Formats: sequence, C-alpha cells, structure tokens
Amino acid sequence: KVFGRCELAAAMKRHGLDNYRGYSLGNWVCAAKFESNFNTQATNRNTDGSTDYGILQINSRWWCNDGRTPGSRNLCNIPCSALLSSDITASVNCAKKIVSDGNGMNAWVAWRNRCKGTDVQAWIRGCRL
Ligand SMILES: [Pt+2]
Ligand SMILES: [Pt+2]
Ligand SMILES: [Pt+2]
Ligand SMILES: [Pt+2]
Ligand SMILES: [Pt+2]
Ligand SMILES: [Pt+2]
Ligand SMILES: [Pt+2]
Ligand SMILES: [Pt+2]
Repeated sequence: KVFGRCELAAAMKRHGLDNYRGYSLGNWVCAAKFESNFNTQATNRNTDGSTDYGILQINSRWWCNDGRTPGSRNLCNIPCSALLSSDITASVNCAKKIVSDGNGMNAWVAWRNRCKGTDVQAWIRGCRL
C-alpha cells in the first residue's frame, strides 16, 4: 500500500502514535515519508547484511526475523514480512518498543537527519484528525 499523507496520519493516530513518548504525530509522518515514501512494501538492505522493512524501515538486526540476518535479535517477536502489510498494526506496535528503548526517535536515521529540529507540524497540515 502507498498511503496518502493525511491517510497515514489518521492511521497512526488511531494506533496510538500521536504524542507517543512525547513525539508529535508530524514527527512520525515525517519519519515515514523519508524512510519509505509512505510505502508499506518498502525493503532496503543494509551494508551489514540486515534489511529494513515497511513504512518505518524497521531493521532485522534488532527487531524482527527475516531468516537471513545472522546473530541478530527479534525484539518485536515478529517475522519481518509482517511489517509489509497494508495494515500498519505490526509496524506501530514494534515502533512503540523501539522509541521506548532510550534513544527515542534517533533510532530512525532519516528522522534525525531530515525531521528533527524542523517544522514537523507541517506534515499534518490540512488533515482531518
Ligand atoms: Pt498493498
Ligand atoms: Pt487507502
Ligand atoms: Pt493499534
Ligand atoms: Pt499502544
Ligand atoms: Pt489500522
Ligand atoms: Pt506489542
Ligand atoms: Pt538499543
Ligand atoms: Pt484528535
């Protein structure tokens, strides 16, 4: 699924991301835009052999099992393929764990580099929420 902007904001709100760990909904929408271009099916291999999955590019090193990332963890207890669904439940659940682990949204390199310290409120502009 390739979400529209306000469509993803609505879905993220529904699943509990708005102000989750103090991160406003625009921060999560901005993170998704630069991670996946709002595409639930997005996958990208990392240089260390791990792969990032889904709308928020959750990495197989730590968070899910893809059967091809040696000596990695599966801290969200899910197959990485779960993160590619048109339903964002699995990705949101796992992201709540990630963001709560002490590094906040700095886990998402695209967030730290493209959204942090920017006017993120702009990402929810116009949206019915
Ligand atoms: Pt789809
Ligand atoms: Pt849709
Ligand atoms: Pt939910
Ligand atoms: Pt929740
Ligand atoms: Pt949903
Ligand atoms: Pt959970
Ligand atoms: Pt950690
Ligand atoms: Pt609301």
